[PDB]
Amino acid sequence: VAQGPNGRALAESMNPDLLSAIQQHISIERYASVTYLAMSIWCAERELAGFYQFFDGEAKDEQSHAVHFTQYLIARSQSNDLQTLDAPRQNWDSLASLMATAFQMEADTTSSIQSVYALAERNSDTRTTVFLAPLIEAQIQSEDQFAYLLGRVKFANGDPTALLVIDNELRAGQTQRG
Amino acid sequence: VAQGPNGRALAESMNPDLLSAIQQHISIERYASVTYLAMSIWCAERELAGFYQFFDGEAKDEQSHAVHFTQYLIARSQSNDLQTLDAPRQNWDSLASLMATAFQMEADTTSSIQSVYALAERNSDTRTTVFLAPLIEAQIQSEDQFAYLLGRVKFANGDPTALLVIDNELRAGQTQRG
Amino acid sequence: VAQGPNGRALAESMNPDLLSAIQQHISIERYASVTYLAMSIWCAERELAGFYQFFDGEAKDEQSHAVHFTQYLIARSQSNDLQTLDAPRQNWDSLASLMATAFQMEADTTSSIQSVYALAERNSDTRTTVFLAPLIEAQIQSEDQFAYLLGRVKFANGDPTALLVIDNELRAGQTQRG
Amino acid sequence: VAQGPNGRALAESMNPDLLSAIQQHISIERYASVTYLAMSIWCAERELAGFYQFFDGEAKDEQSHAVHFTQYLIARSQSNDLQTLDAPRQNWDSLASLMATAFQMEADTTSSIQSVYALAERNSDTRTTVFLAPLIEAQIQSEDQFAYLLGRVKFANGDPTALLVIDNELRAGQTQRG
Ligand SMILES: [Cl-]
Ligand SMILES: [Cl-]
Ligand SMILES: [Cl-]
Ligand SMILES: [Cl-]
Ligand SMILES: [Fe+3]
Ligand SMILES: [Fe+3]
Ligand SMILES: [Fe+3]
Ligand SMILES: [Fe+3]
Ligand SMILES: [Fe+3]
Ligand SMILES: [Fe+3]
Ligand SMILES: [Fe+3]
Ligand SMILES: [Fe+3]
Repeated sequence: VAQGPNGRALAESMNPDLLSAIQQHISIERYASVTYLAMSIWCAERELAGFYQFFDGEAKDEQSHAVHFTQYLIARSQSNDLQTLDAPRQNWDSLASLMATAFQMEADTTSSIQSVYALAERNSDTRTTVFLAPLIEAQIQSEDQFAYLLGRVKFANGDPTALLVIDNELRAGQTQRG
Repeated sequence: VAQGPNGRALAESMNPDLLSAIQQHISIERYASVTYLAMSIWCAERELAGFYQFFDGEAKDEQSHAVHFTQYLIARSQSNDLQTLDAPRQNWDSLASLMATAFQMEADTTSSIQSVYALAERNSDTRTTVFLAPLIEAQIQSEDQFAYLLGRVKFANGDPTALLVIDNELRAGQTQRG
Repeated sequence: VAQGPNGRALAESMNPDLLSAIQQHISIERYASVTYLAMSIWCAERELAGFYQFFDGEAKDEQSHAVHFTQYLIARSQSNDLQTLDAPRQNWDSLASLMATAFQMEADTTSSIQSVYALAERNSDTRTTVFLAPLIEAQIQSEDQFAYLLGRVKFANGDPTALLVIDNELRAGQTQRG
Repeated sequence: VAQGPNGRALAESMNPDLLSAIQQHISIERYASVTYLAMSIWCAERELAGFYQFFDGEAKDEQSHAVHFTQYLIARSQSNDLQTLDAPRQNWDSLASLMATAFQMEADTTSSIQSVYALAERNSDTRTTVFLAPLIEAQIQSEDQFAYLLGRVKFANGDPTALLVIDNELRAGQTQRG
């Protein structure tokens, strides 16, 4: 039995380029987490308590997703490399602009997973493509959800009354089409 | 004992014109079903999740109504003839215009039942007039319901804020006067 | 953020050939649904009440599968295009011949999904291949189930007594190997 | 306030021809009851215990239907006239022949109600047409049920094994398509 780079027994070696791609994807999820924290704060500063609660939860969930990837590297006997985390964006001119950034961040998270998937496919690392499939499935639902929240906020057309109604929906947990 | 056209024992023969009228009415209900599916999709595309849920349910209910008619033909030992189904309308300029089409479709469904009823009356097929009576009763309630939804949406006068409030009513199941 | 063809925020563009393939596959599932309805009627006309109940349920389930695909297109910000639906086959000389058509229809449904899968793979649309995987898994179970029902009916060798016994199995919900 | 022929206060006079038609229809239902009793006995004599139990129940139900009509005449302040009851048929060469007689008797019961309905319509006695409508509705279900039992017995094609299986269905209460 051989030992992997993190010292555990090695079931199958992993290409270094794929390892680097997974490590950078963990950074993407960690950055999405702190971005959602920054969004939760922006919303709290404007008394949008439902949006604040929603994004506070999204920040915790994104961190959980990042940790899920760290556990996969442990399972593959690969080293983790927790990286420097950039400061998030913290200023937006409107809730609609913030929700646009949130949607783009969710789509960019999926793009990063897709890139890891394609590299695993090129390397015939089917443990990794199988591992990623349910995460891509979850990303489809998150993209559908964030397109719903963004589109509903844009429908409000900047009317505070409509934005208060949507804020109360989010506080109640009404956060997707259902 | 004689055998009916579908091969079962025949309680009483049915005029071929009335049979054709029932078969075409089944098509009307099947078409209403796919129209409500198209409406549910249009609403989902615009994040009107309550209207989407409402019309998704109406599509299933209209299909159930169609199947109820197929069972009546079986009970009368008559052949069914499931027909080609036209593509539904799929584009509307506004929720108010969609709800107008929905109301007209419900009224047109009743008109079709009324036409079958009148033909059964002319043929003294009292099994069929008796069978249709509770369906007409249900259509009165559906017309009242769709006049309520259409009128409430028109009252909103295209204001997104009012339409979000009504959307949330429908998501909660608040879909008639009560 | 860009807008997709159905107007929602677009996470990732979809090749038009793949969109057309998904739209036509929705038609395949809708056609399977109305075919199972026609089969349920054929069975009811011959007092095969268990087969009638089974196919009545299969018709509703196939429609649900079609709607599941419409929701995926909404999630991808793609337009749906609900198509004209052909009339189903409605005449069979025997239950064995009907079950053969049912099996072939289930296998043909899988073939259609496989074709969409292959096209998504060629386009590196991993959202779609991931989305389709559990549906293919479900199709394996449906093919196993319909091979079981067809084979059990063929084992009966046209004996009414054996067909009544199997009919009662289906009424009781005994519809697969288990 | 006027008094009706049975001595009670009279809400609305009834044409004597319609009264006679209702009184003779009560005889039709009473005769159906004793016919089902005779059928239950024929089945018991051949150890078809499920068919015996089914027809024993049908005899009681048909009597209840007859009494329901006697109550309507009381409600209309009309006299009842309980008539001589013919002896039922008691001999059949086969279960299939008995079930054919049973189906014809059910259809003949509906025909009798239809004839009363048509006469009430000609006399504009809308109390009576309204009273009869749910009874015609129930007759549609009974005709569907007896076409199912007759057709299933004919499918057996005289095989004792198949007839034992159907007999056990009836004992279990499995008496319609469901
Ligand atoms: Cl805004
Ligand atoms: Cl509107
Ligand atoms: Cl067969
Ligand atoms: Cl027989
Ligand atoms: Fe994530
Ligand atoms: Fe995310
Ligand atoms: Fe309807
Ligand atoms: Fe309707
Ligand atoms: Fe399917
Ligand atoms: Fe299928
Ligand atoms: Fe009766
Ligand atoms: Fe009867």
